[PDB]
Amino acid sequence: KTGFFKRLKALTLPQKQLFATALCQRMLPNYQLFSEVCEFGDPAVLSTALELLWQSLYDPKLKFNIDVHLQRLEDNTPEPADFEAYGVYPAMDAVVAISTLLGAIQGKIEEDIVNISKLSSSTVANYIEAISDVDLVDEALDDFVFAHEVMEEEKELQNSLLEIIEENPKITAELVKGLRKDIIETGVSNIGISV
Amino acid sequence: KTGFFKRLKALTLPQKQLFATALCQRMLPNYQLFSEVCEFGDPAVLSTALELLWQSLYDPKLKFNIDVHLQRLEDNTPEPADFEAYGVYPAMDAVVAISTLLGAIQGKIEEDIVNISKLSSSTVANYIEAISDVDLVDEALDDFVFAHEVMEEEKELQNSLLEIIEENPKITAELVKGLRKDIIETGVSNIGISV
Repeated sequence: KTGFFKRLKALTLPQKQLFATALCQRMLPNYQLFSEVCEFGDPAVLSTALELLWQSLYDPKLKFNIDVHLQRLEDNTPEPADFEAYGVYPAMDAVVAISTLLGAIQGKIEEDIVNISKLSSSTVANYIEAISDVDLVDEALDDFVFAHEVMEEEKELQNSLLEIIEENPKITAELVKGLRKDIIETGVSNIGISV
Repeated sequence: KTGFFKRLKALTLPQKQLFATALCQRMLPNYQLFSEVCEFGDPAVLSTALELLWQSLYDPKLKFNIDVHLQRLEDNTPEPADFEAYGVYPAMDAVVAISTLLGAIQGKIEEDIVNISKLSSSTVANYIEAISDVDLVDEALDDFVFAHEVMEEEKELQNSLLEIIEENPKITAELVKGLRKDIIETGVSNIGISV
């Protein structure tokens, strides 16, 4: 088979944008949980941005002020210096993903859209590695990380998402709706958070 | 409905023993992973003990030297002072569960068998709480812990296991075999470890 990233890069811009939107939606619970527990920020800023990202995929007539959302997103991005709780990290990653995707859409920067894949997977590795405190490196570390079900799920979800998008030469309203509904109805983040 | 622990306590000794054996089997990957990564101990000591616990449920004619296994188990129980890696904790819990169950069988101590439930669930809470570093207590902490899919899975697996045992007035060979096969074929621990 061709490699995951060669396949991701072979997507059209709209296919990439769908993939990355779906991944960003999946991270939301992380921000929600952090915000509630650490009494920081406003999750509605992220959900509003998400709804506009979904609509951008349905509705070619859609226009909105990206910069104002980027600014609100940044205002709601926490500083790790300010929190002892680990949740600051996935929360930051969630808002920063949305910001990166909106910024990439604005600049038609396909690389950044593709890299939302790595952001999602790194959040999961960092979670696993946060606790572990092992001395492993390189392939041995990789195997150790993948022995954890949450990482295997990350891999499986990103692959399954890629497969459904790639079997469709163009994105369709039904495809966008169905992926959004699936992600939102599961309501479990890339690191297993549900609010 | 009646409470989980009232229902667990209402089990017969053999029903309890089955429940606890199944939970101990499920923890094995934790010991295996730690042992391999931290180059400590011998997982075959735990799997040998497990196979004898399974056989004890099939075969009323079965006898063996419990104390010698208890001693081998203790020889293979790591000291947290000796390891920086977090895995020492679930590994310890895995071997200590098996030791507690064998000890309870030897003394017909139903309480200790029932408490294998708490050992299993605490391993999962400690894993979640290890990373989190939150200030929450009491019910708020409980809700925070249950927002993590691994804990919800722990609850669901322990309930489902209890339900299948409790709907059978006595344990049967088919029941014991089927639970063992299910747990071993999944090969995912209470904290999501697969080797």
